[PDB]
Amino acid sequence: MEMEKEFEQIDKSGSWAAIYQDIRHEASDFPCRVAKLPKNKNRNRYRDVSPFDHSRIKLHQEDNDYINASLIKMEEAQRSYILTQGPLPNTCGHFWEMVWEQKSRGVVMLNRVMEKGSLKCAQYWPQKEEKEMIFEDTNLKLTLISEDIKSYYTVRQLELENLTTQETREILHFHYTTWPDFGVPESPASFLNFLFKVRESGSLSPEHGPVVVHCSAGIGRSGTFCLADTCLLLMDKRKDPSSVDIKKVLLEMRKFRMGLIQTADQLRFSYLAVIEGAKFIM
Ligand SMILES: CCc1oc2cc(S(=O)(=O)Nc3ccc(S(N)(=O)=O)cc3)ccc2c1C(=O)c1cc(Br)c(O)c(Br)c1
Ligand SMILES: [Mg+2]
Repeated sequence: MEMEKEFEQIDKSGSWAAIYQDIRHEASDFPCRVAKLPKNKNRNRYRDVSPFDHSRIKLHQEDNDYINASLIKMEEAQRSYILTQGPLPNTCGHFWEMVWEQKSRGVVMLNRVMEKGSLKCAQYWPQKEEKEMIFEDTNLKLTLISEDIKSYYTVRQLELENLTTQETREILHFHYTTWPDFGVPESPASFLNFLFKVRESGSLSPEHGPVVVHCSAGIGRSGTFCLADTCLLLMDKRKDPSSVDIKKVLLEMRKFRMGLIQTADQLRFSYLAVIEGAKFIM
């Protein structure tokens, strides 16, 4: 498998850091002027992780349509994803407004609320059925309908209600809970299983709005998820699957949101997931 051979060549030459730096250097650079406006200071989690202006998701509210989220539109693969930061104490309402307005079916969370002893995002969904959440600023109700805790992930059914119209929708929350505090998973086995569990649910499908993906910053683990998914989809679609170049796909995705894949380790892991995903397929 051509990409496997490249993988093995980089391993042997110990050139993961160099390949990764090359991607960093070639990556797109677009303005994030809205993200930097003084009034949006409290809507951003990380100073160095902002959505580009051209691909940012706009809230359908008048005056301050800003949320730290980007639409990644993969034309050839015919897949779209919304990558966003983990919600802040003051942006949970915005987060669900976006889910509502973008017509998303699924939310993909790749972090734990607390990792390395620090808070990585707000507790933005209800943990108990009888204790629903109301987001007064965006007039939305959120109810935990069911929860299925598995080994490497937890899937939740949530009901999102637009209080203005009393319209309701079912949202699936796919929560990968086993990404290690340091480095990356030893085997891509569980992450691929998880990705295919998300696929199974219809959350990535054309009949729904784009899936909403986040980790703490919405670029590292999040990038890995969308990158693996897109590469595998392209391998199924093309007459020549060996033509799928992960570096090129990653560079295309970076036209839509900065920093996707934060480390050389994450790049290596992304190759691994794509290689093993293809081998399983087979
Ligand atoms: C393609 C998705 C996928 O890729 C995987 C890769 C591994 S692996 O890392 O352990 N590698 C691997 C395992 C087994 C084979 S096999 N059975 O072909 O010899 C090949 C490769 C494990 C599990 C999976 C795995 C799945 O769990 C999975 C889950 C669901 Br739901 C699916 O519908 C599919 Br198809 C696959
Ligand atoms: Mg209970």
